[PDB]
Amino acid sequence: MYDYLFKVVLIGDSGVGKSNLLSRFTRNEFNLSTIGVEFATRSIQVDGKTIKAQIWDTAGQERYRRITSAYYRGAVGALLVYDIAKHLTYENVERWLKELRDHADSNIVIMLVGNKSDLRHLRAVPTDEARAFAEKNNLSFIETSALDSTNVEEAFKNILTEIYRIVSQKQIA
Ligand SMILES: Nc1nc2c(ncn2[C@@H]2O[C@H](COP(=O)(O)OP(=O)(O)O)[C@@H](O)[C@H]2O)c(=O)[nH]1
Ligand SMILES: [Mg+2]
Repeated sequence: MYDYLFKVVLIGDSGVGKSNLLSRFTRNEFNLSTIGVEFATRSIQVDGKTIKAQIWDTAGQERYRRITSAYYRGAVGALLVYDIAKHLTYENVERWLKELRDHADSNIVIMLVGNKSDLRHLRAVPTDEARAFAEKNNLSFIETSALDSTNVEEAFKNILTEIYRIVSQKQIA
């Protein structure tokens, strides 16, 4: 029973916490076997509507750039994740963002997610820097800790709400 079914993909370098964002949001689980791209669904309510989120994650193909255009196909949202404690994963955001815009559809809602906010002492990516990038690129932005749950619920509820608010206003085209 749902009003909308939104495919949202997690993308970002290996080891940034994509899988744990997914497990935290959909199962409230964290892990310190995956045979392919996979998904979990969670229904949320936004504005009196049931939004069924179909949240996709990789099997680690991003270790290679073995991420196919098929993965992005039909995604109306992406959580573009980096690790606040690994600047390279943030440098690589531009590349994923491109890969999105490209292989994904023009109206995709993209939320930039700096994960592992618990790793304060290793912070290599200032919040201001990532926020500024997000703002310039019309991305939403949030920092999460899948470990401590910090902002996980919010990150996904926010992107689903964004997608809902956008799509629900648009007549068929
Ligand atoms: N400290 C900390 N570690 C995390 C967090 N999220 C994920 N990790 C760890 O980072 C590693 C990669 O996590 P994973 O979810 O597999 O990242 P993925 O490769 O992007 O899917 C694992 O050892 C996780 O336990 C977090 O919020 N904080
Ligand atoms: Mg993973």
